[PDB]
Amino acid sequence: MAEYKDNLLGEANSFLEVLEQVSHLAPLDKPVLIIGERGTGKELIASRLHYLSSRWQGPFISLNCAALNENLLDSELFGHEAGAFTGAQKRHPGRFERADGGTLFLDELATAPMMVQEKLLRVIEYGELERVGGSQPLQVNVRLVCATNADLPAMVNEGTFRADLLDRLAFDVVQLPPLRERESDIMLMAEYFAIQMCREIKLPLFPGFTERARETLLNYRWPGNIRELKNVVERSVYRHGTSDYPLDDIIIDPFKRRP
DNA sequence: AGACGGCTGGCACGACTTTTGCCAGATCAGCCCTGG
Ligand SMILES: Nc1ncnc2c1ncn2[C@@H]1O[C@H](COP(=O)(O)OP(=O)(O)O)[C@@H](O)[C@H]1O
Repeated sequence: MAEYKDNLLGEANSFLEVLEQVSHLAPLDKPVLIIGERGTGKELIASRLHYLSSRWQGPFISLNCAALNENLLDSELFGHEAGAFTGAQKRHPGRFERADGGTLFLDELATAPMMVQEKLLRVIEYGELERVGGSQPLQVNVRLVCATNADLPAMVNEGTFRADLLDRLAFDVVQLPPLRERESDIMLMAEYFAIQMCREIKLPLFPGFTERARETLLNYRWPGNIRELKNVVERSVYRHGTSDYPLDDIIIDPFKRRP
């Protein structure tokens, strides 16, 4: 293991609590699930669970759920023996078999085709899956790790998620807290971000914030979570222009009329 | 002398031949290293 200084700021305790939980599960072997609001740093957390385990070496496949072809996934997952079907001429490695020793990270697990929810089924349990047209079975020691943003309990009843394919993906959820909740955290990430954008309009230095911005932001409920401060804060800098004086007003929304 | 019929050959269009272009891989057996 190591440290891997990853740009993931904000004390707020809620962050400390999830990090403690996330850090504690780093040496595990059981699949975890991250439930959080869209754009709450879920990506960071996925990636936390690997570069912190006892295999910071293994591979690390992205595995989008809606990124799959679907018609031809029966070989995009396990993958195949060269010559299994017309056209085949070289063995191809399934994502799972890619990811042996490493860990898979299904982005947006909620949005997934029904067919893909069943196929996966046995790749998770035990570790038996043979390539399409394959002559023998094998093993896979790829720890599973995925995170969503849409709630899954409702989905299980709704039938969009197999009632049975739920006990088996999640052994633990790391459920991140909402932006508004952290409220300490505001200020800080703001400021880190300002200077962020400051590097890149070629400018010397960011004068700061007026009280007027203190109020604007804090009053604002942030329903876009981490990006709201970024999209909102970085956008303000463009409007701010000259660095001689500190900015006081930042618009909440790009949408609607300007006069 | 002018029109009609015959002849040949160029060109076109399907039905059909033929000619060129691929590029390993996995699997099995003997020998060397090591455990019993
Ligand atoms: N704790 C944090 N502090 C500062 N910025 C963050 C934090 N977590 C995420 N971000 C930034 O905000 C964006 C939110 O998107 P992302 O992290 O992908 O969330 P999700 O994966 O849930 O969609 C990211 O691009 C990331 O750079």
